[PDB]
Amino acid sequence: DPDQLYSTLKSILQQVKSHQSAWPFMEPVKRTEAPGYYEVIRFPMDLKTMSERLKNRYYVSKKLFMADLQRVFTNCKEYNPPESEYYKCANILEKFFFSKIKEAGLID
Ligand SMILES: Cn1c(=O)ccc2ccccc21
Repeated sequence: DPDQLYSTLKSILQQVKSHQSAWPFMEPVKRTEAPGYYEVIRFPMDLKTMSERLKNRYYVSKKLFMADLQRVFTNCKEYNPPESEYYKCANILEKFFFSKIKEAGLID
């Protein structure tokens, strides 16, 4: 029951990471790569951090997992212009993400 959710989330998270539009979100944004990012974005999130949280048994509900992944997308859309490559990847990956949640039948 805790293990089933874990399996499902791990599978979903791994598929998101393997996706060709995930590259911007793989790791914490680097300061050398992004002007005053950490002054603008107060709740940073990335897929590496999500993998640890998953490993650390943080994701006890669907809701917590969704909030973190959704935050990856909303941070990107707050920081970046709408026709930036980064914004485009976020929306592509978000579509993919929601497809995978629905395929898994995942609910709270
Ligand atoms: C996700 N993201 C941003 O949202 C903004 C800058 C940036 C730079 C390098 C890598 C990822 C980045």
